[PDB]
Amino acid sequence: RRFPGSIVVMGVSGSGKSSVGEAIAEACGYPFIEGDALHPPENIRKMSEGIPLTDDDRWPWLAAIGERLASREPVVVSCSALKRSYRDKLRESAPGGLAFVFLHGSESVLAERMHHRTGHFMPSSLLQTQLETLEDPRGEVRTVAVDVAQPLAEIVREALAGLARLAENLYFQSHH
Amino acid sequence: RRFPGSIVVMGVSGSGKSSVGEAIAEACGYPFIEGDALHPPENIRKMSEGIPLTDDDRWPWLAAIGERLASREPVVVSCSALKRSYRDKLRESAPGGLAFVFLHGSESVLAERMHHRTGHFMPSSLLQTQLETLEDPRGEVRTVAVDVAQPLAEIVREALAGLARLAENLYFQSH
Repeated sequence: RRFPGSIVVMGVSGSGKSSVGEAIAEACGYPFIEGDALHPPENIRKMSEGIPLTDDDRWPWLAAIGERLASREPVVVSCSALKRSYRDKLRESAPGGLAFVFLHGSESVLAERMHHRTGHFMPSSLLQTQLETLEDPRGEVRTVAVDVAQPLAEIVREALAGLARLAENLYFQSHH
Repeated sequence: RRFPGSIVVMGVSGSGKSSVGEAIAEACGYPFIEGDALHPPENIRKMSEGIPLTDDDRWPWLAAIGERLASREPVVVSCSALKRSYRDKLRESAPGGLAFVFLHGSESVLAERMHHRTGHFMPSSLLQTQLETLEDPRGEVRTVAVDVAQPLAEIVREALAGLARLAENLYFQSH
């Protein structure tokens, strides 16, 4: 099928949210929005310096993410959405209608993939902090988890299959 | 004495361009533009990952910086402007009317300043690559250099004193 609602592709920095998010969006005929582009100036400066963001820094960004997810027509947005707080809020912007695709891997695989993809290693401090901040979403509602230690085309096919199952469940409750 | 034109506060990441840029803007009654806010989505993702930007990545951003500098009314914009290529292009947006405030310091002073300010150390690799990319602007036209190993209020006063000198020189070539 095809999930009848907005999709957030989450996961730590460097996990591939934008690549996966764009492929998902194209496959579903939905527009893709890169979450990074909605950070206020202050946040970008910190990221530019390689300094971690605080909860306070994120909230106005998450608010802007939430507003995009609230549109009528479905949208696919890349957003790390590391904490449970962040995801629960985002869900309120589209109650019972928001799906999350969780891209995940160990520090080693994540680091290797970035180097294998850009020729550069992400600073170890950045990646570890992301991982310590990450609160595993598995178990939470309408969440599809996909490991990244596989071809990109496989990661996308699997994310879409997971979304198709979520769609199946909706078409079921909607028709008792 | 205000410099009659736009001002770019340059220098590597963490040098304090935004703090100084905002102070200068207030002092001159000019609006301040945070250069970082004009990076296209692709650039922000790389910075978020702690990955350096390439020359190709920067030009779209530099074009947007140039467009803001081109307005008729003077603006103060924070922009690292590390290479001479970048600065020369930005000058073209405001022919003979652009001033640069170069904030600089050694790697250790820069690193400690950031820790002292945010409780965090900038990743060493990021700071080293910035400094490696930095092409010293001293000697280029209408450029005021200021070392950061001193109080912020002193950095600002000195930047403005330097801009006042540039203004004085224009007021001379003009009359």
